[PDB]
Amino acid sequence: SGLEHCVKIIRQLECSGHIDKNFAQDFLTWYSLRATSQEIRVVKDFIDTFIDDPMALAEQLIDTFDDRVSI
Repeated sequence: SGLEHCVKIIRQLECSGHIDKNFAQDFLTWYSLRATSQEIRVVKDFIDTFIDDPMALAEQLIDTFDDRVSI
């Protein structure tokens, strides 16, 4: 599922150190509970587009979603 895939990549980014623990946890909480269906589609598109570049993915996820994710 979309969530399983999202968790796998987010854990990878955290383990690689491209995102921190707090962002990883906030992001997954947000993605699974608060993200609209349209936002979920955007996350999936980001993940697909940046598949070859985890650092770029991380930076884009932070830039785009940090405000919505962190509270």
